Amino acid sequence: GSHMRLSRFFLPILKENPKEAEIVSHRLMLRAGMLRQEAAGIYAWLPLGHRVLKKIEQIVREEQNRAGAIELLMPTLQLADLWRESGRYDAYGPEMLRIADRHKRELLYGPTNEEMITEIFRAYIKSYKSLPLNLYHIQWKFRDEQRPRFGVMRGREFLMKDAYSFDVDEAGARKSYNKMFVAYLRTFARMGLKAIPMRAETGPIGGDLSHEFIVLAETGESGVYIDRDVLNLPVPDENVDYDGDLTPIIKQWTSVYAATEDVHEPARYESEVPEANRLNTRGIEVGQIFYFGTKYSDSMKANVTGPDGTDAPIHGGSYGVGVSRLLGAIIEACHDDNGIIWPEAVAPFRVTILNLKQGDAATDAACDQLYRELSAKGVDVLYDDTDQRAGAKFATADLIGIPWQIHVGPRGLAEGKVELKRRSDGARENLALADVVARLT
Amino acid sequence: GSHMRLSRFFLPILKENPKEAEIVSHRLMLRAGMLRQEAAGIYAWLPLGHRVLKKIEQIVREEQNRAGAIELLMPTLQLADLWRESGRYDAYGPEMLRIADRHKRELLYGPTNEEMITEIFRAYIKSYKSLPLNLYHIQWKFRDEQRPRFGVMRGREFLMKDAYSFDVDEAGARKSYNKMFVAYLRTFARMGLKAIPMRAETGPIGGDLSHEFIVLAETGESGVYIDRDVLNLPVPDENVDYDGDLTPIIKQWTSVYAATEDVHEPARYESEVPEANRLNTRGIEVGQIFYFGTKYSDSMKANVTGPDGTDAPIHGGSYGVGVSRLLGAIIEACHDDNGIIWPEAVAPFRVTILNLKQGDAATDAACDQLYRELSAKGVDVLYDDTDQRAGAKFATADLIGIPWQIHVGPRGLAEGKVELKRRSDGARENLALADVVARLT
Ligand SMILES: Nc1ncnc2c1ncn2[C@@H]1O[C@H](COP(=O)(O)OP(=O)(O)OP(=O)(O)O)[C@@H](O)[C@H]1O
Ligand SMILES: Nc1ncnc2c1ncn2[C@@H]1O[C@H](COP(=O)(O)OP(=O)(O)OP(=O)(O)O)[C@@H](O)[C@H]1O
Ligand SMILES: [Mg+2]
Ligand SMILES: [Mg+2]
Ligand SMILES: [Mg+2]
Ligand SMILES: [Mg+2]
Ligand SMILES: [Mg+2]
Ligand SMILES: [Mg+2]
Repeated sequence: GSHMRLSRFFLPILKENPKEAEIVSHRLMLRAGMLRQEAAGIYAWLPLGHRVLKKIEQIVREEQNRAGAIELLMPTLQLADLWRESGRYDAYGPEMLRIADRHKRELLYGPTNEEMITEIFRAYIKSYKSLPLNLYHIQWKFRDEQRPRFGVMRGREFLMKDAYSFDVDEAGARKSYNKMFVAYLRTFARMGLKAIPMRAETGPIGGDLSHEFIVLAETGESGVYIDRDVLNLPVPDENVDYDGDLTPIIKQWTSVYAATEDVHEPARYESEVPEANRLNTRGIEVGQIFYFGTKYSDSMKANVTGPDGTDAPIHGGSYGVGVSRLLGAIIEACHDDNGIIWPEAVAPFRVTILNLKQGDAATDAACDQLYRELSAKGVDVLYDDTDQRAGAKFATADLIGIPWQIHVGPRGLAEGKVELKRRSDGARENLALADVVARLT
Repeated sequence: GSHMRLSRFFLPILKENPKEAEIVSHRLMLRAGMLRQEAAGIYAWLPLGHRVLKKIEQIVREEQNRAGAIELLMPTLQLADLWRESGRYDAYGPEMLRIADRHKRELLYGPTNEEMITEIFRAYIKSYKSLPLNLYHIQWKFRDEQRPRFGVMRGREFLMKDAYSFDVDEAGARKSYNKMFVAYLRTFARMGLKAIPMRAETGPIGGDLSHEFIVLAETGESGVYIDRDVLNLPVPDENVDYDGDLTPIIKQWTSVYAATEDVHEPARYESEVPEANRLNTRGIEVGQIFYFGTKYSDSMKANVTGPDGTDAPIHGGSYGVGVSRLLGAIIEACHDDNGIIWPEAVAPFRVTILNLKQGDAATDAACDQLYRELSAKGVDVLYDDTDQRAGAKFATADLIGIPWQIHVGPRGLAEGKVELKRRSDGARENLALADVVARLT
């Protein structure tokens, strides 16, 4: 149970709305002391920013591990020669940040890792009985985005969990796809989000193994066309069996129309969605699952021996979650006039203690008591022990979006009561200060 | 309890001592399926290697936090404008990896973060009442080492925990320095190491505020002179009070002679250290604590308003732990002829189950029983369920360094017994199946 006293913390709250911020999420992240811009599209994560980033990572890691994925780490710097093997060194484009070392060797900050994971695989895996296999990392990306914008939403240095699956053939690769589908539905649900999987841009051989997970939002870049029925589908629980038939689940999700603007078909839209359920809106892309087949295993020669002594290129898929983008996305969906409203699973703290008369021996002594008690019980607690006046303590607390507040002061406390305020709806309640620890654990 | 079955893992064991490896720790990291080179000094962390790196990381973090330091995350790329402020852009030398983006703007992959952290601080901290403040992060660094060597021990892309303290004056900085001294003693102790605080090279302006923490090894790059009594000093428990006087803790560690080749004075060593106690050997620097006073605050005009009423530049110190170097150091100190011997705090798994007849209906059943039950009770458990023969399962288990092994074969289970083997000393015990969990739990 992680714990902090605000006076022992670094949380530089901003009084005014920063003029460089064009949207809510960006604006609130700067003002809640979560983020500092160091270059265009390149940010430092200040303490509170960091805590939520780490909460999000964990959830992503857990749902990857539940689905069978195995975690590694690839370096951020990759050699160009590896990318020359695939064709992509020159076909990728200006988004690639190329680097020369002291010896003039050609490097590049990885924008993605298809070549490097196929290179690691082909070194060690030679048989079909190793497969399916899915390896992932959570690692910093660099895309030299032409016009960085919207804070974490479109940065240059960003965090992606990217996972890549290896299979004998398409049929199997499809099984690997379906695992990730379900893992992603659960990943986003756990963050308080309805990230709807939409049919997305496929490659040249087309087919149907490309989806984008899109959080609905007027201020998003993706144009989207859905049947509203999609927004009410049930999400698999933690006990979903990842070795079984996942088809009946996927079919639930893929049976209602949901296409991005890239693959939308207006004829097919009408003749499938009732005008009643048609929503043409937009959203924020928080992940993407994509089957690529033998695109890298062909040119880089990643083969295995099949179940008939025969050598063939493996079939691949890639799966990406925008981990840092997600802080932006979550704030868009979870805010009000007074600031952030974190889902509990991602909040940097679960509870903040507001001393409403700092120094005063009765309130200080009660706030110390409540602090170490909740602290010792496993609860993530922030104790606002600063010199600030009450109204400032309230405003800061509402702003940084901590799920629950405990209001402690001379009025209620020198009478044996504290106040518990839920951030989500503003629900107030009075409790004896002995009973409140129990309420939260 | 982060549990895994070896049939569903990625652990590419290597039969033959790789030719590229010059020292034990690099050889075993490769053999044990922990590491894979992608360029000189740049490595992918394979699943078992990554798990160790994360354990080390968490220990480092927990100990920084206990001492009161506050975690953020600075980006890997920094502006050259930033380093021109300090003068260090052109002074740092050819280890700095310079990068030009698409708009011709000048960046670098940061080799250290003193300018960046002084820039964050100066944007926000204006008064001495915000001090002392320690901000730190665990981030990937690049240093274009002249000769990358010794695997992870001298990489180019490497992980460091770097902390940076801010204080009003020199007196206050020494206090910040002492907390990190104590935190480093605790950090390295928890890793099963004797990293010794040696007096190290000081800045141009002299003094007694530089210490390298060095784990002795015949083979290391650092030349060290010690009083052997230093190896037996006590390491403060976790209830050490950081807000109080740490001097008597520091004075116990500084009173025995210990110095690196660069500050060693033979005359003073002859005088202070009894002939029998004298020891001149090598070791691996795993950490450094360092005071730089006003070095960055001066050039970058990062002042606070003091208690006397007036403006003055802050005093700083930097404290670095080689997180990734630490896997090489631990293996050097903790191995035998059979492979790695992980201290259990940094070990990738706590117990490995070895099934000695794979497919035997009876022993499969007992292994699963054991696997699932050790999961549920908290234990990092590997179940080697592979189609290997016993002699191979012992060899891999020994090699990868897992602290405990449970040997399970048809013989012992007919008597309702199993073996528990300790990797470190080869201790073994024969006991009831129904009893093995309780010892481990
Ligand atoms: N510049 C960026 N900043 C932050 N997150 C990003 C960025 N680029 C991609 N992401 C995240 O990475 C995920 C997977 O990466 P992918 O390469 O599929 O993105 P993309 O299709 O190039 O994104 P976009 O179309 O937004 O530029 C995306 O779904 C998104 O959540
Ligand atoms: N090239 C490297 N590879 C791995 N770890 C390193 C490397 N350089 C530094 N470190 C780690 O970071 C810590 C602090 O960094 P610092 O800049 O003080 O190292 P340094 O003086 O450059 O040491 P070295 O003499 O090893 O180059 C070091 O104690 C070491 O453990
Ligand atoms: Mg893009
Ligand atoms: Mg896209
Ligand atoms: Mg995409
Ligand atoms: Mg060096
Ligand atoms: Mg050094
Ligand atoms: Mg050093």
